Amino acid sequence: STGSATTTPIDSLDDAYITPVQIGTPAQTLNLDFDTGSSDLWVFSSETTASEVDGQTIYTPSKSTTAKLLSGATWSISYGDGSSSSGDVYTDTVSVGGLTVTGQAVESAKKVSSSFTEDSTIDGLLGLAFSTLNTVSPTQQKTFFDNAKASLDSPVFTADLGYHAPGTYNFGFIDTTAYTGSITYTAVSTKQGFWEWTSTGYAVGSGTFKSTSIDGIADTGTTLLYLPATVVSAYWAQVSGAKSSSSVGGYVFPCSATLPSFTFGVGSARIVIPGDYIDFGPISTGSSSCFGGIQSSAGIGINIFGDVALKAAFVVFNGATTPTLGFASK
Repeated sequence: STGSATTTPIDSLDDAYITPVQIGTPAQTLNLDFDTGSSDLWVFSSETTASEVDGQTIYTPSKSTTAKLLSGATWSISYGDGSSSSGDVYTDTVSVGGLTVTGQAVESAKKVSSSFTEDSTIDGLLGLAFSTLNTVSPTQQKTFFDNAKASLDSPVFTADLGYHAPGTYNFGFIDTTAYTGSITYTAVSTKQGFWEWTSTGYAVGSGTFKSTSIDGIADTGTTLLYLPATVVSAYWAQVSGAKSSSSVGGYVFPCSATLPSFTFGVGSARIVIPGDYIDFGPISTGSSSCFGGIQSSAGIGINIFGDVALKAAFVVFNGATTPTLGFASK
């Protein structure tokens, strides 16, 4: 089997992407944030504290003939940005782009933090990291991909995120029309539960490539590119007036700037992030200070190849017995 679903930016900045997901019988379609940096499929629901729902579409398990309470199971998750959610668990039928999993754990939120409430466009998350990170207790649950894998034509999914445009998540096949040149594959460590890999270096604009190992994670659920302070300083030094602002929470730059590109290495291959992808717009409405899309990972504890990086590539998440990651230009 295979599946193919379009993923759409939630706003004009590509802050996140939503993908429609069918849950239950008859189908309830919710727009979920596919997150290769976590491993829980959770939804706003009929159980979510009413004051914490503001415009989201909810899953109502009592209206699904295939929903079953997973008795005694609870979940609770905290994300890198400080947001969180928690609740109980149902199993139900879940379909993405025509690919169906029966008995998928659907984590029903009883509580969500303010960042989730405030984002009316995101009805929940669909985790695509390794199932070892799943938070369900006392019986850990599998991701949608893990459950689907055996049925897939090939044990893979791909992320093809758009810049200010829709893109695609495919399951079970590689669309050879969706990228240019060849795919370069690179080793993955699953030791921390992430799609963790080592970039071979970087360049700023038309500058020379610096060969240096940068361990980080491929994370579709993180908006920006978070890299070591040395790398980030070298980038922003090429933008007149750019500076790190403790009050704003990162590097800012004059909105009048033309940003240089940023290149990262994948083995001997190179992925180029155009300068425009690194512009996250005014820090506050009408400001002439703009927020940068490359930020320091110092104090996160891990480097994160988030959407800014991934959307410059066609990315293969290879879940074969020894997982790997593939990157191609597009």
